[PDB]
Amino acid sequence: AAMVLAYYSGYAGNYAALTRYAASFNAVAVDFYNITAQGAVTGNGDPAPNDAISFLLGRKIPAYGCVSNVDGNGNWSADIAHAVSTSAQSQAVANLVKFAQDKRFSGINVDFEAVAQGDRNNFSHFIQVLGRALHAKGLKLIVSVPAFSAKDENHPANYGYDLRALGAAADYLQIMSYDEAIPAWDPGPVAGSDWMEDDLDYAVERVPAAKILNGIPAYGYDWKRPGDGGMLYWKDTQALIARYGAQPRYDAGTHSLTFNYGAADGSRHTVWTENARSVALKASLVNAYGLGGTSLYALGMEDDAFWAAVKQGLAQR
Ligand SMILES: [Cl-]
Repeated sequence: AAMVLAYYSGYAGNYAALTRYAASFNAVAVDFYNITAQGAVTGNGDPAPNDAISFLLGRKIPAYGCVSNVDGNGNWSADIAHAVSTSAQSQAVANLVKFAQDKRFSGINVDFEAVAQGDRNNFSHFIQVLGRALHAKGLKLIVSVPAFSAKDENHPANYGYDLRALGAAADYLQIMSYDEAIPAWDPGPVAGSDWMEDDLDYAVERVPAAKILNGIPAYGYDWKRPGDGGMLYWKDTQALIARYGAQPRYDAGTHSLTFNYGAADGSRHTVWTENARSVALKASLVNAYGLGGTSLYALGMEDDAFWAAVKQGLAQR
């Protein structure tokens, strides 16, 4: 009975995908909300997703309010995470609980990114208190965390996340096992299976596996050159291959698809993305590790073959 958590966020085609694929996922993170440094939950600038929430209630699909520490400029804010975890903790915890109640959410997904390394224990404590408060009301807690293994656990980007502590408090950790490479960096696998398995080994040693969700992207990246690239949605991969007549290579060691092409401006692009084999493989890791399930980022980027591959992999024993 694996959880199959879809992300409903600010992307074109989101609602069409939510409704088209509602037999494929069985929980949704409704990524429409921010929290302030005073602990108040707000909208994120996009229209309130009240239609999506109503749809999910009618389908009996659990919905989680996904709340981010994003400031008024649209930037991840270490300061907001610090404040919520310390001075505004009591307000934030109560407000998150009431927010879930008000919206008829089944729980909260805390998506706090750029947590400062100095806030490791503060953030763990916030999640402990929040988990107890949600549980006291029959609600659940999912915490989204960056994906890493021991070699990088002390990196400034990762040390704020104590998986052992977070996993003991939350119902699930949503391990963001994607963005292994990003446009700002050198080209490479975005969700390589070797890296993912290292990350999952690290997580399940520290957290009961049934409380872990892995993460599978419905996208890859297209680099013009290192540091210069853009997102390529799953649904657009085949058209791009066809536009340039590219011959894609399956990298078996990382279960990732790559290809190159020469653009009209003379640059040689490099794409790393997924195919059906790689998505099924990454979903099959739920059974290989005894995970609680998987998470897919995000609705609106995909087509029917993406969800067919997720289904196939989840059924692989
Ligand atoms: Cl980037």
